[PDB]
Amino acid sequence: KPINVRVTTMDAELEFAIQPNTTGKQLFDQVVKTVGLREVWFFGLQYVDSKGYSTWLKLNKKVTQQDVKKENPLQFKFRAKFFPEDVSEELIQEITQRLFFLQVKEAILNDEIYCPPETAVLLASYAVQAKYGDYNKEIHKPGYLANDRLLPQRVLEQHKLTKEQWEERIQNWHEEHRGMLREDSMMEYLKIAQDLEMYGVNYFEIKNKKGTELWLGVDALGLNIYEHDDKLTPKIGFPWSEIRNISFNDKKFVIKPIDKKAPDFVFYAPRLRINKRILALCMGNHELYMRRRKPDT
Repeated sequence: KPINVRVTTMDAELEFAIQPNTTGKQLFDQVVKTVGLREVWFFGLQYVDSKGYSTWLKLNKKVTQQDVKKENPLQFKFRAKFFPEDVSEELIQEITQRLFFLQVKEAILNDEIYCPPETAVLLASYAVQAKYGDYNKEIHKPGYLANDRLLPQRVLEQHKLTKEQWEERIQNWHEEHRGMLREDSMMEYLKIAQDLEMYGVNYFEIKNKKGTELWLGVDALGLNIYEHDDKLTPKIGFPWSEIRNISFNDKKFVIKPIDKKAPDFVFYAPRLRINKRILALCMGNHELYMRRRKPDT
């Protein structure tokens, strides 16, 4: 018999059934269509497996041989897996823009992406403009932002100001966005976010030969090694151009610099589930990177 399935996006829930022989690629294409998004390369379908780990559905396989968590409606989350190099050039459909806007903003708030106080209020202003529209003394009564998650905790737990002092600071900016179309605001937000050091990078905790704890970062432009204490500034950088190739064997992964004379860089991932996760993301970003430069060739 059929299989129930629930798939959510940053703002749209989709429930429907599907035959036991359907593939992820089919499921993905299903959602893609029901929502109307064309720029698909950035997205993927995420699901918790039986043992609780968050996993990306392999499109090249039966959504039933993936060991997703067994529940009445199988649960999936449609999210952006990769990030453009520039949301201006790359994000065209107002739907893709809104989807990316919600994901990133959610990441800012959950302190998943570090963000300074000033920049965070500015980001918040664009968020209210996109939500509430233009400021209106008559409609937007003093405290209209009473129940809105605007700044990431760190910011608030940096007790310089009080709750109401932040709201004002935000309202101050809100007023300076008159006539800003709801779509423009979200794009403004992203133009700012996309420039945060932590923006769009995936971190994996790893170690070198000397058992020193480090941070591996993977993003649009390549890989970065971070000191375990600071995930904002890299300790070593490895742009795509800078690399010869990257070999994965077990929990170990090696970056071979193209500098010929240069030495190999060996790192170890804590678990296998992790090393595989990296390779996937490395390939993915590298692929989109190349597809931006050397067209459908």
